[PDB]
Amino acid sequence: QALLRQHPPPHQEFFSELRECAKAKGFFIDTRSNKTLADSLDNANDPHDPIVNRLLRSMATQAMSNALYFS
RNA sequence: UUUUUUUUUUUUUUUUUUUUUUUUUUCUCCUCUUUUUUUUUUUU
Repeated sequence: QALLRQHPPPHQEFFSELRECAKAKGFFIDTRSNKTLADSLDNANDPHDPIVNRLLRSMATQAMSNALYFS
């Protein structure tokens, strides 16, 4: 008896086009764990432009799952 | 030196009654365009 808040893991398909565009300018990423997701993200820092990080994490933020309550 | 007479303002009053807002039409009718539908997160 309580009420908790979950984020069940995502699946590859919202990542597919993401990976595509990562596979368009340089960056190699992989999808096996939120640890290595976040790591292989935060390193990629395109030198001659600022928008890249914002934009990439924002399409990443169009990918993922939901947060809903349960007893 | 000029007398006498020719009516006037309809009579009547001591009758019972058990309803009720309104009121009566007008037909079927092509909604145009990046999408699956996004979604955690924190500061109110």
